[PDB]
This record gives sequence, structure tokens and C-alpha cells, in this order.
Amino acid sequence: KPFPLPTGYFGIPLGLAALSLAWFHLENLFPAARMVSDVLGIVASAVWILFILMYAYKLRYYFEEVRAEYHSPVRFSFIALIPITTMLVGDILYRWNPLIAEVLIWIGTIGQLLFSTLRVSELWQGGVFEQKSTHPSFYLPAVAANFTSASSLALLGYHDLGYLFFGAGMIAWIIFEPVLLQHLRISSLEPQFRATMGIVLAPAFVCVSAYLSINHGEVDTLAKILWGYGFLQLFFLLRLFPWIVEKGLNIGLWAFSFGLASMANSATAFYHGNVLQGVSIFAFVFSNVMIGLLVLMTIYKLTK
Amino acid sequence: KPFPLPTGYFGIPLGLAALSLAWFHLENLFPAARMVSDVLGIVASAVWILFILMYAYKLRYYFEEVRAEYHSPVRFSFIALIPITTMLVGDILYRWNPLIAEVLIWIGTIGQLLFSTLRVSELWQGGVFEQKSTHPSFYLPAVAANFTSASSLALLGYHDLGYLFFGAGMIAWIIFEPVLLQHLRISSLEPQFRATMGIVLAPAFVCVSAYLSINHGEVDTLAKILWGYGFLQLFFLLRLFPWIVEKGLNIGLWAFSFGLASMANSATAFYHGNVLQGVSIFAFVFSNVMIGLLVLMTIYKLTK
Amino acid sequence: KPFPLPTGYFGIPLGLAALSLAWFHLENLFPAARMVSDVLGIVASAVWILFILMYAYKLRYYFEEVRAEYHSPVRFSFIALIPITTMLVGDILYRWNPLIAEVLIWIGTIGQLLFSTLRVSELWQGGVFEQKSTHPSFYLPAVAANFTSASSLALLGYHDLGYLFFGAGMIAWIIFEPVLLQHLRISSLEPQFRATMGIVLAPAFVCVSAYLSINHGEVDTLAKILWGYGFLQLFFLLRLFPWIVEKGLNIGLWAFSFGLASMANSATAFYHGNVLQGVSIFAFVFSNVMIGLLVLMTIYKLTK
Ligand SMILES: CCCCCCCCO[C@@H]1O[C@H](CO)[C@@H](O)[C@H](O)[C@H]1O
Ligand SMILES: CCCCCCCCO[C@@H]1O[C@H](CO)[C@@H](O)[C@H](O)[C@H]1O
Ligand SMILES: CCCCCCCCO[C@@H]1O[C@H](CO)[C@@H](O)[C@H](O)[C@H]1O
Ligand SMILES: CCCCCCCCO[C@@H]1O[C@H](CO)[C@@H](O)[C@H](O)[C@H]1O
Ligand SMILES: CCCCCCCCO[C@@H]1O[C@H](CO)[C@@H](O)[C@H](O)[C@H]1O
Ligand SMILES: CCCCCCCCO[C@@H]1O[C@H](CO)[C@@H](O)[C@H](O)[C@H]1O
Ligand SMILES: CCCCCCCCO[C@@H]1O[C@H](CO)[C@@H](O)[C@H](O)[C@H]1O
Ligand SMILES: CCCCCCCCO[C@@H]1O[C@H](CO)[C@@H](O)[C@H](O)[C@H]1O
Ligand SMILES: CCCCCCCCO[C@@H]1O[C@H](CO)[C@@H](O)[C@H](O)[C@H]1O
Ligand SMILES: CCCCCCCCO[C@@H]1O[C@H](CO)[C@@H](O)[C@H](O)[C@H]1O
Ligand SMILES: CCCCCCCCO[C@@H]1O[C@H](CO)[C@@H](O)[C@H](O)[C@H]1O
Ligand SMILES: CCCCCCCCO[C@@H]1O[C@H](CO)[C@@H](O)[C@H](O)[C@H]1O
Ligand SMILES: CCCCCCCCO[C@@H]1O[C@H](CO)[C@@H](O)[C@H](O)[C@H]1O
Ligand SMILES: CCCCCCCCO[C@@H]1O[C@H](CO)[C@@H](O)[C@H](O)[C@H]1O
Ligand SMILES: CCCCCCCCO[C@@H]1O[C@H](CO)[C@@H](O)[C@H](O)[C@H]1O
Ligand SMILES: [Cl-]
Ligand SMILES: [Cl-]
Ligand SMILES: [Cl-]
Ligand SMILES: [Cl-]
Ligand SMILES: [Cl-]
Ligand SMILES: [Cl-]
Ligand code: NA
Repeated sequence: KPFPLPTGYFGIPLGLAALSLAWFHLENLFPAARMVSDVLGIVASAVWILFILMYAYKLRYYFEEVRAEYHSPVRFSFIALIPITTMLVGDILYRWNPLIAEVLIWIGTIGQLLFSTLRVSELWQGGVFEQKSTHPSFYLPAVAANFTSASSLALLGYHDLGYLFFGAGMIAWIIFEPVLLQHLRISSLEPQFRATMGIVLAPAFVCVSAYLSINHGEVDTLAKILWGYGFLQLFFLLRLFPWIVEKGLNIGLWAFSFGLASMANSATAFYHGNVLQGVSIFAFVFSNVMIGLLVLMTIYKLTK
Repeated sequence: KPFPLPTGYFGIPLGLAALSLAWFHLENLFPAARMVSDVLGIVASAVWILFILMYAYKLRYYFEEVRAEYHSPVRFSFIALIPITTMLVGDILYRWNPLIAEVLIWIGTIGQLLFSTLRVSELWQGGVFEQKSTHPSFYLPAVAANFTSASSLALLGYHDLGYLFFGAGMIAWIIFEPVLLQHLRISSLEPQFRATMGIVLAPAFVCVSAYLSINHGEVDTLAKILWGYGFLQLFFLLRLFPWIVEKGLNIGLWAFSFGLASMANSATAFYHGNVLQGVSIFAFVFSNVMIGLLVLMTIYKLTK
Repeated sequence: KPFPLPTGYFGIPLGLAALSLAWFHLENLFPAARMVSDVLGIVASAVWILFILMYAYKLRYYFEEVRAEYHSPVRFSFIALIPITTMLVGDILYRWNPLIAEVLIWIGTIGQLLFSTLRVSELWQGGVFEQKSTHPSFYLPAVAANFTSASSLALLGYHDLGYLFFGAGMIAWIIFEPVLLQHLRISSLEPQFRATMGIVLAPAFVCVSAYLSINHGEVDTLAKILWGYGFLQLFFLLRLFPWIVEKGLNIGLWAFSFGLASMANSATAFYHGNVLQGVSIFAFVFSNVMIGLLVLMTIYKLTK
């Protein structure tokens, strides 16, 4: 029996793809990592293909559900997961076929830029977006899609292009988070949306990963500044975790994967640069354990 | 028959002065640019003189209109156009008389600092500024006046002073834009004010132009970050343009000139630094075509 | 007759400790400064000890007042003064006993991190913090505690750790000030709270002092950017001062000490780096005169 695939589900391959790329950067330090990087990679791409097929199905037979998602001042943001993961799969495929990889990366970059130009600017005409629309998911089209373009174009050798996209993501981040934290302080989020709190972890770590990708792994003052703020939000989120899962654990916690994987990626670069190697090992293992718990609970839900 | 000159009209020489200075930086790459730079320069200064005279007239015979502008939590910002363009005319005059140029630049810097100290701080006593007061024009006294002081003082050799003013402008920018974008998302702007959306283009490009002026044209990571965010807002604004001019074209679109000219200026520096030369040429030509359309429509309105 | 010590009173040794450390950095330029640095230092530590004892008393016999402070979405922030000054006293003691100094600095760092993880994140569950809770004092646990950890750990040789804490403070600063200034524009502050406006001066100068502490006194572009924004807020505050003390002078003005002392500290580094030496001397003297007026009025209040 057919069914419209919920767009949020792209968060699953996203996380897994990100984790692949983290292990991929351990290769020259520990060659066995390459094996791990391949397995995650293949799995992430399999799911991605399947999900793309399902979403194409949803575009033909449930198109009005997609349109309603697209016009919502909140739900549209999850549409951005599609180009994002498309770019990440591109990065994975680069290790085997740089030509398919570049095609995918350009599809994802052009698509996310076009999505945000169409929709996020249109938010500025007012009267649709409301105060209660201020959701962490807004980071996906505004910030994460940009950081992913930046690292992917860097992967292809377009470093200055990557810098333009990186600046767009970083300043969009700093421009949106103030009002998001203020809204969280005043109204916060209903249990149905609380799992979305995990995206709050993402901006600093995704930022630093894209920055280190474009600047050839140079762990400078900026990268440490970013890492400090990221660990601050990590601690806040750890303290908040009981409240976030107050109504029970659920697949929505895949929202943390993006931050967790990015932490692991950044950890790798901090480890090559010989900066805070102990914190790096801790971060790398902790994000891997957390994404492993997520995969275990997702298999338990699927097989039951 | 006398008439009080609307303060917004200083936007016209402002734009033209900025465009002059952009072409001025092409001189060592294409000497013919110097000719263009002179013509724009002279025209910008002519208008400036005329406008200053009119505004002096308005200060003597319509003073209460100026006072009402000054006390408004929205309209006061356009007063800042006067020192800003005063500084820009100073920069133009530097090519011929550095002494008049320095006098003008100090007048403009002291005047804008004194204006903002008097008025913007007073906003913090509450009860006059309202949520509906959150207008893009607030960037003029808070951000642009500062960036203009920074580049002008740099022009005079006061680089560290210029850096103080640059930091004031950049952090004021980052501190105000979050709530401005949130307000645009929720309420946006009535057609009477929509042309003011063009000032949203300005901060990143004016920032980067002032930064490159103070740092001797060094196109570094910061300048590329700024350029990326500026092009993001440019694209948003292009998408929004039909809505902005929904009630018809009008002289208010001169609000875009400041961003457009600044883009052209930054383009010049990016071209000397051999960074994204294709994007630079595109930006330079596009801003020149847009300001040319503005001059053509302003002549059509004046001669009809 | 016993009495619960008001937590805000830690602002007094804080300021004095900060001023000590400012003079301490003049030593190699003017050895007499070391004498001044010692006197302030000893006084700051005496008060600190006394205040700690009183607060321990308040914890045993007035515990419910402390708990009510802790649960308030506004008043909790002053609790952060305790670790902050604890760290500052640690820094002073370093000149004589590095072992006690390190113990104090770790107590203060662990304590402030734990305080903010417990309480500031909990703000994000909503419904307690209100729009009217947006107070400048929020900078203490969010921003200043972090900058103080950063400089203290640097003092101990943990420069990369210090950078993590510095980034947390700087991005927390930039993330909170937008909504604070917007709230000040719209509602501002009742006379009972107006003295708290002095904390608005603090972020940029405390930031730059921590940054120069961690980066070995290198006065670079960032430090000048910060100094420019700090002087902008200084001027705004000077203009606002009559309104701030509209209902009369009071001990609450010690809220300015933290910014003033930090200005003096930054001035020292700017003077060693040979950057804006005239502005540096002015800043150093002006903050010293202002904290001296504060000490004089506090003695007049105590002896009367
Ligand atoms: C579904 C994702 C694409 C599948 C392509 C798998 C290619 C198998 O790649 C394997 O790993 C090594 C290094 O990665 C390669 O050198 C070899 O091709 C093979 O050992
Ligand atoms: C990934 C989502 C892309 C599709 C987003 C849907 C946006 C289209 O929007 C809709 O398109 C219709 C076409 O008939 C028009 O009739 C409607 O006016 C318009 O609202
Ligand atoms: C949120 C904004 C943070 C920007 C961080 C900018 C830090 C770049 O600062 C650099 O650090 C080096 C220290 O090793 C110095 O040698 C360089 O002169 C300095 O430019
Ligand atoms: C990304 C989220 C971090 C992992 C969530 C761990 C759950 C934290 O809270 C849980 O309850 C108690 C602590 O509160 C402890 O008994 C458990 O260790 C922990 O599982
Ligand atoms: C990345 C975070 C999701 C992976 C699983 C984290 C573990 C959550 O485990 C937590 O343990 C508690 C008992 O200690 C339970 O009461 C909570 O419901 C449960 O969330
Ligand atoms: C109204 C603005 C001031 C007018 C001064 C015009 C000076 C004419 O300047 C012209 O351009 C050359 C380079 O710019 C100069 O070397 C020469 O003076 C002349 O060729
Ligand atoms: C460029 C605009 C500068 C002028 C701004 C007007 C600010 C003066 O403000 C007005 O000045 C009057 C002087 O009689 C006083 O009576 C009023 O109290 C005061 O509101
Ligand atoms: C919004 C804040 C962005 C600040 C950008 C800071 C970037 C300065 O970063 C500099 O980039 C160079 C790469 O060429 C490195 O060699 C330097 O070590 C590094 O300090
Ligand atoms: C700074 C503003 C950018 C220039 C405004 C160009 C007007 C964009 O929209 C106009 O309508 C249609 C596109 O929507 C096209 O037919 C036209 O090319 C264009 O003139
Ligand atoms: C800098 C932007 C102002 C200069 C003029 C931009 C051109 C705007 O041209 C646009 O073309 C459309 C038809 O294509 C018309 O419907 C719009 O009313 C008109 O704004
Ligand atoms: C209450 C704070 C601790 C008191 C310790 C005071 C130690 C007195 O220190 C004095 O200053 C000199 C440099 O500072 C030291 O070399 C000498 O110990 C002494 O001259
Ligand atoms: C420096 C301030 C530290 C103390 C903050 C008080 C936070 C404790 O909080 C209180 O503790 C009580 C313990 O009996 C509990 O019964 C209450 O549920 C709880 O609100
Ligand atoms: C608010 C964010 C401001 C960040 C300031 C970053 C400035 C670092 O910029 C540095 O300045 C030097 C100029 O001496 C250049 O030589 C370096 O290449 C450049 O990286
Ligand atoms: C940190 C606060 C700065 C010092 C406060 C100085 C008081 C400013 O205002 C006071 O009133 C008049 C100016 O308005 C003048 O007569 C006085 O010089 C000044 O004392
Ligand atoms: C750091 C700021 C506090 C130290 C004292 C600053 C001096 C404030 O002096 C001011 O002078 C005015 C008269 O000129 C009085 O009317 C004000 O009440 C008084 O605040
Ligand atoms: Cl579930
Ligand atoms: Cl470590
Ligand atoms: Cl018109
Ligand atoms: Cl190019
Ligand atoms: Cl008092
Ligand atoms: Cl100086
Ligand atoms: Na707000």
C-alpha cells in the first residue's frame, strides 16, 4: 500500500553520510577507518536512492502534500534536506567516481540556492511567518544548505566559491539564532516539535567543519571559537535532554545526528592539527556512540 | 515657490558619489575609468552642493519639519544621509584638493558620531521606538555612517581610527539585522515603505568596501565571507523586486544605489586581488547598469 | 543583627579586582604601578573573603532567599558574580601563590560552567522567562563568566581551553545583544533597574581583554574592531547617564566598574602594542577616575 514519504526522513541518510565523511578523514591516521567510512558510505547512499525514489513517487501521486509543505512557513525547511544529502552523497561518491560526484554536488548546490532564493526571501513579505514559526528547522535551508555547498565546492577545488557560500551560511546563522533563542526562552516548543531541538547543536559544528574543509584543515583562532560555542550548546542540550524526550524516545532524535556527525568531522581536523587531542577523541567517540544508539533504536523500531 | 526638500533626496548624490569612487579604483587597471570617475564625481558634488543649500533653507524656514523628522523613531535615520554624503564628497574632492577633502571628512565624521550619540542611544530610554519602527533605514545612522567614517579616515591615513569606526559599524550591523529580518518575516512593510528594502542590500557590501579600504585592498577570508552574504541578500532582493515595486516604480528605488555602488567598489578590489574575477566583472557591470537605469528614470521623471 | 547579603554586592570586589589586574599589566612600563596593583589586589581579596563568608551565612540561614534568586528568570544572573570574582581573585593571587590561584581559578571555571548549564539552558523550556526578563544582567552568566574563564585559563597556560571558553562568551554575546537592544528600544527599564545599564558597557571591553590575554597581547584587527564597538557603547551610555541616575545616584552604579576596569585593562595592551596610545592613556585615566568616584561615594555612604 503506497504512502507519502515524510520529508524529515532524509535526516537519516544525512546523518549517516556525515558520519561516513568523518571517518573518511581518519584514513591517513588509521587506515582501518577507511573500511568503516566505506560501509557507512554505501548504506547512506542506498537509503538516499530509495528515499529519492519514494520522494519522486510522492511528487507524482501526492503532489498537493508537497505543495502544502512548500508553502508552510515552518515545514518548507525540511525540503532542504534533499539537496543537502544529495551533496553529501556526492562527496561520498567522489572517492570512487569524481564525475558522478561533481554532477550530484552541482545539482545540490544549485537546488538549495534556488530553493532558498524562492522561499526564504518570500518570507520577508510578511503575514505568513508568525512568531510561533520561529523553529530550529529554519537552520536547514538558511545555514546548513550553505555550509554543505561550501564544503562540497571546496572538495571540487572551487575554494573561493566555497568561501562565498560559507559566509552566507555563517552570517545567516548569526542573524537567525538570536531571535530563535529568545523565542525558545519565552514560548519554547510543544512536545510534538521538541526533537527538533537537536538541530540547535548543528550550526557551530557544521560551520567549523565547512570552514576546515575550505581552509585546508588549518585549526586557527576562528575554528577554536566555533568549537567552544558548539560545546556550550552541546552541554545545554545534554541538560535539556530529559525534557526533549519527555513524551518518549522517537525517530525524531535523528535531528541530533547532523550535529553529532559534524562534531566527529571537526574532531578529526582538530586531531590532525594537534589541538586539544583529548577533547577530540572524546568528541569523536561520543558522537559515534550516539549515532550508534540512533541506528540501534531505528532497527528496533523497524523490525518490530 | 519654495518647498522643504525631502531628506531622502540625499540618497541621489550618495549613490552617484559611491559610483564615482568605484570607477576611481579602476584607474590603474583602465585609465579611461578615471574620466568616468571624474564626471560622476563632479555631478555628485554639484547635486550635493545644491541639496545642502536647499537643506540649509529648510533649516531656517521649515525648521519644525526638521525637528519632527529628528524626533521620529523612524525618519531621523535619513538625517544621517547628510554627513554620509558629505564624507563621500570629501573623498571625491581628495583627488584635487586634499585640504578641502579633509575638512569635509572631519565635518562628516564628527557630525555622524554626534548625531548617533544624541539620537540612537536616546532610543534606549524606551516608549518612543515601537516594534513597527524596525525599519531598514535604521542601518544609515547605525552602520553606514560608521563604515563611511572608516573608509574616509583610512583615505586620510588614520587607519587605526578607521578600524575603530569599522568595528562599530560591523557589530552594529550584526546586532540590528536579526530583529529586522524577524520583523520583516512577521509584519514586513507597507507599500509606502517598500522601496526602503534596497537598504538591506547595503550592509555587507558597504562593510566589505570599508574593510578593503582600511586594509590596503587585501582580499582575505573575511572579505569573501562578507561578499557571500552580500550576494545572498542580492538574490533575495532580486526575487522580491516585483513585490517591492508592486505599486509602481518610483524615485524611492534610489535606496538600492548605495548597495549597488558598494558592490561595484568591492568588485574593483576583488579584481585587483585576482579573486573571482568573473563574478567581479559581473557585479561591476550589473551595478552600473542598475544605477544607469535609475539615472534614466530620474531624468524621465524630472523632464516630464 | 544578621542580614542576607544582597548578591549584587559581589560587583564591588569584581570591579576592584579587575582594576588591580589592569594596573598589574602596567608594571613593566611603570614599576610604581605594581604597588598600586598590590593595594587594589589586597583590598579586593579582603572584601571577597568577607563577602564569601556572608554568602555562606546566607546559604545556611536564608537559603530560601537564595533559591528564589536561583529560580528567577532575571535575578539568577547575579549569582554568576560569585565564580567570576572567585576567578579574578585567583588571578590576583597568582602573583604570590600560583597553587592557591590555580585552585581558585578551577573552582570558578567549573562553577560558572555548571551554573550556566543548569540554569541558562533551562530557560529554553519556556514559560518562565518573559519578554520583560530581557535584562542586561543576563550578560553575566552567559558572556562574562566565559570571558573570565578564558583569561584565567590562559593565565595558567591552558591557551586552547581558554579559546574554547572565549568563543562561547563572544558568540553568546553576539547572540543575546540584538534582542536586548530591541527590548531596550521598545520598553527600556524601570528606574529600579536602570543602574544595570552599565553592564551594557562590559561585553566588548571584557571580550577584548580576554582575547588579548589568550593571544599574548597581539593587538590585531579583531581587537580594534572590538575596541571601536566598545567606545560606541561608552558614548551612548555617557549620553544616557542623566536618565540612568534620574532617581538619584546609588551603589548600583558599581555595575559600570566591570566595563570601566576592562577598558583600562584593554588600554594597557593597546599601549604595549603601540596602537592608539593617546586613546589608550585617555581610556586608562578615565576608567580610573570613574572607579575612584565610585569608591569615594561608597565610602561616603558607608561612613554616613
Ligand atoms: C552505493 C555506493 C557506491 C558503491 C561503490 C563501491 C565501490 C567498492 O569500493 C571498495 O572500497 C575501496 C576503497 O573505497 C575501493 O578501492 C574498491 O572499489 C573496493 O575495495
Ligand atoms: C520541492 C517542492 C517544489 C514544489 C513547490 C510547489 C510550489 C508551486 O506553487 C504552486 O504551483 C501551482 C502550479 O499549478 C500554482 O497554481 C500555485 O499558484 C502555486 O501556489
Ligand atoms: C566570531 C569572529 C571571530 C574571528 C576570529 C579571528 C581571529 C584571526 O586572528 C588571527 O589570529 C592569529 C593568532 O594566531 C594572529 O597571528 C593573526 O594576526 C590574527 O589575524
Ligand atoms: C544527544 C543526547 C545525549 C544522550 C542522551 C542520554 C540520556 C541522558 O539521560 C539519561 O537519564 C539519566 C541522566 O539524566 C541517566 O540515568 C542516563 O545515563 C541517561 O540515559
Ligand atoms: C543521540 C541521542 C539519542 C540516542 C539515545 C540516547 C539515550 C537516551 O536514553 C535515555 O535514558 C533514560 C533512562 O536513563 C530514559 O528515561 C530516557 O527516556 C532515555 O531517553
Ligand atoms: C565640482 C567638483 C570639483 C571640480 C574640480 C574639477 C577639476 C578638473 O579636473 C580635471 O580632471 C583631472 C583629473 O581628475 C585633473 O588633473 C584636471 O584638473 C582636469 O583634467
Ligand atoms: C539635523 C537636525 C538637528 C536638529 C534636531 C532638533 C533637536 C532639538 O530638539 C528640540 O530643540 C528645541 C529648542 O528650542 C527644544 O525647545 C525642544 O525641547 C527640543 O525638542
Ligand atoms: C564573521 C567572522 C569571520 C572572520 C574571518 C576570520 C578569518 C581569518 O583567518 C585567517 O585566514 C588565513 C587563511 O588564509 C589563515 O592563514 C589565518 O591563520 C587565519 O587567521
Ligand atoms: C535592483 C533591482 C534589480 C533590477 C529589477 C529588474 C526587474 C525584475 O523583474 C522584471 O520583470 C520580469 C522578471 O520578473 C522580467 O520580464 C524583466 O526582465 C524584469 O524587468
Ligand atoms: C535598480 C533597480 C531599479 C532600476 C530599474 C529596474 C527595472 C525594473 O523594471 C521592471 O520591469 C517589469 C517588466 O518587466 C515591470 O513590470 C516592473 O514594474 C519594473 O519594475
Ligand atoms: C589578601 C591578599 C594576599 C596578601 C599577600 C600579600 C603579599 C605581600 O606582597 C608584597 O608585594 C610584593 C610584590 O607584590 C611581594 O614581592 C612581597 O611579598 C611584598 O612586597
Ligand atoms: C547558588 C545557588 C545554588 C542553589 C540553587 C537552588 C536550586 C535547588 O532547587 C530546589 O532544590 C530543592 C531541594 O530540596 C528542591 O526541593 C526543589 O524542587 C528545587 O526547586
Ligand atoms: C567581528 C569579526 C571580525 C574578525 C576580524 C578578522 C580579521 C583578521 O584578518 C587578518 O588581518 C590581517 C591584517 O593585518 C591580514 O594580514 C590577515 O590576512 C587577515 O587574516
Ligand atoms: C560612567 C558614567 C560617566 C560619568 C558620569 C558623569 C555625569 C555626566 O553628567 C553630569 O551632569 C552634566 C553633564 O550632563 C555635567 O555638569 C557634569 O559634568 C556631569 O557630572
Ligand atoms: C562611574 C559613574 C559613577 C561615578 C560618579 C559620576 C558622576 C555623576 O555626577 C553627576 O553630576 C550631576 C551634576 O553635574 C548630578 O546632577 C548627577 O546626579 C550626578 O550623577
Ligand atoms: Cl517513533
Ligand atoms: Cl585535550
Ligand atoms: Cl516617483
Ligand atoms: Cl569568477
Ligand atoms: Cl544607594
Ligand atoms: Cl591615539
Ligand atoms: Na525579537
